[PDB]
Amino acid sequence: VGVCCGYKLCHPC
Repeated sequence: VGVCCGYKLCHPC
């Protein structure tokens, strides 16, 4: 999943 910081949930979402 990697870093999912580009929506709202900046984590691996």
